[PDB]
Amino acid sequence: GKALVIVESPAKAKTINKYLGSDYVVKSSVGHIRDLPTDERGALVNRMGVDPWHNWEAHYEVLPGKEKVVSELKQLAEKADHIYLATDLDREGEAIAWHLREVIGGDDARYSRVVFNEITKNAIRQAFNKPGELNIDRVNAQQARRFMDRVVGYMVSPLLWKKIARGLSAGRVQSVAVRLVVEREREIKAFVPEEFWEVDASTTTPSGEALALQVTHQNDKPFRPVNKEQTQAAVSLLEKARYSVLEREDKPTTSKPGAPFITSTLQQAASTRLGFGVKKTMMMAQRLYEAGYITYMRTDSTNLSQDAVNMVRGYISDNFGKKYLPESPNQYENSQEAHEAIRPSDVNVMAESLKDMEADAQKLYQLIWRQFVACQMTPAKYDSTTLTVGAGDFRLKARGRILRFDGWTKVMPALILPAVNKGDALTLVELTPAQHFTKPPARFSEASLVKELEKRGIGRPSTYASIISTIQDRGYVRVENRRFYAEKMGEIVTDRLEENFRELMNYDFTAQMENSLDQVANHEAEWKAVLDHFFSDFTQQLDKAEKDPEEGGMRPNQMVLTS
Ligand SMILES: Cc1cn([C@H]2C[C@H](O)[C@@H](COP(=O)(O)O)O2)c(=O)[nH]c1=O
Ligand SMILES: Cc1cn([C@H]2C[C@H](O)[C@@H](COP(=O)(O)O)O2)c(=O)[nH]c1=O
Ligand SMILES: Cc1cn([C@H]2C[C@H](O)[C@@H](COP(=O)(O)O)O2)c(=O)[nH]c1=O
Repeated sequence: GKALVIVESPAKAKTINKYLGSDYVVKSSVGHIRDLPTDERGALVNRMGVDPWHNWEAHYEVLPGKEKVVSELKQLAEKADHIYLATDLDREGEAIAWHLREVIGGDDARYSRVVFNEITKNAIRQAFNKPGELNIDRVNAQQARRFMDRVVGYMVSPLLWKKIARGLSAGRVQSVAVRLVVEREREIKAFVPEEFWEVDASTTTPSGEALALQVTHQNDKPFRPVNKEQTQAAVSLLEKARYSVLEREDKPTTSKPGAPFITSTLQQAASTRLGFGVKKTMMMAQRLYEAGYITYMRTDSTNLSQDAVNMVRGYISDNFGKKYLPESPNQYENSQEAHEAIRPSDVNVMAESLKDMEADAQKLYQLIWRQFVACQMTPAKYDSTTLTVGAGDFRLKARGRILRFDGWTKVMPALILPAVNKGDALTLVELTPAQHFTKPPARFSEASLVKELEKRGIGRPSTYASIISTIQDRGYVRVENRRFYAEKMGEIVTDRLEENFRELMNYDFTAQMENSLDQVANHEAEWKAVLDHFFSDFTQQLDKAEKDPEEGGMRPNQMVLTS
């Protein structure tokens, strides 16, 4: 007579309830109900909860206090015809659905796995309209990841306690992430600032208009004196030279809006524009999502549904007008790549209209809403001017720009050279030398590290945040003034791992393991075979590391005296 639906949080249960008829009964497991504990060694296998030596047999256990929840689901599941696992759409979500089906038990046919990337009326109806089945491959991909992380963490760390210090930790991806910071910390430590000069000139057009120029070439070669003498010498020539205009290339340019956000880009924009850290951004993104205000916050897809594009184009026509609406929609699909960007669930809901959301949560929505609306508006137009000037053997230039049509920038908050013809004489009024110095590489920010992680194909929309968090409370790196700093212990452990766990620390291999995980999720590889391969390369590394250093083993945090 009735159906039972299960979600992972009360917040998600409340929102989805508003869209499910009387035939359905929503219930939230209130978190993960079951999971792992909080050549061979029964002692090690028990602590890990997985057995690399008996074809990866696992020992999952119902989490503390959640035993009341199981019974809550159990008895509830019997007074129902069908059971719907409406956990989030990601692999982690697929595995949580699995654990739910396992615990409650029952014929596999009593279960369905619904997928949706936003909690709205029409998204909920279609999700339960054409329900799906649990996908064991995605579940196996998720456990594969969980098993190798456990292996690395529980088997490397003990070597580190013995070789380096007690309490240390090792992380499959985390240690690779720390490597990037350590390398960046070193580049900076060895950087040598270099001196170079620049010369500016103030002139007067024939009218009397002021014109500022920068010296670009001398003898047709790029101008860049490296000291104080060279500049004065150049300055001394520029003082007697006759200045004249020799081209006014007036060219029309445009700026295009960015694509709708994906996990990584949201984090960077939120951090750079709103000063939000990765943890903060993802926690608020989640609440907006579970509140039904935005699409799933874990994605690497910039695709937008026809419906979403139709609703926003409508908003653009009504609120901005025809000159802001492109002829055809901007397209940034099918079987693969069938997800969506982070966009509001209803373009007609303004940040100021969010009910149960805090100030910064509304601000994040605004940033998301603006990016979304802008991505579907026309480009902005400018008329760029470039004045090249000649003076003796020198060449100087001045650039200028005038806005002609705001286009997409209209939905963003509210925010020029004189007239001269080729051949006009400019009067020199003043010359101004300026000394500068090459700066060192920028320090990673929480988000810009994720950015670097993404381009190296190391992270994953659903792991970036955890990766940033997990490497901070361990003494390897620290964030000071919102920037990363490598700690001495971070370098100590990093050099050790690169020396005795090369494959594990290699970027390409780490990015490759993500591909391998995708092949599992796509039934192109079998999770256990993939795990056996990983363990094989791992233990060979580990066995070598545990040996005395005189036999090539890991270096202890030594430093001995004359004796
Ligand atoms: C939890 C998790 C999710 N995902 C995601 C992001 C997307 O929502 C989806 C990709 O779809 P797929 O698993 O069918 O290939 O799963 C990963 O790729 N790795 C993970 O570890
Ligand atoms: C040091 C610092 C930088 N920022 C910046 C400067 C950049 O605009 C942005 C991150 O820059 P990045 O992508 O080059 O790493 O955030 C802050 O917002 N707060 C800070 O405390
Ligand atoms: C993408 C984009 C965002 N912004 C933003 C994001 C911030 O929410 C906003 C500054 O905050 P404000 O609107 O509250 O004054 O500016 C731009 O100014 N230009 C852009 O091109």
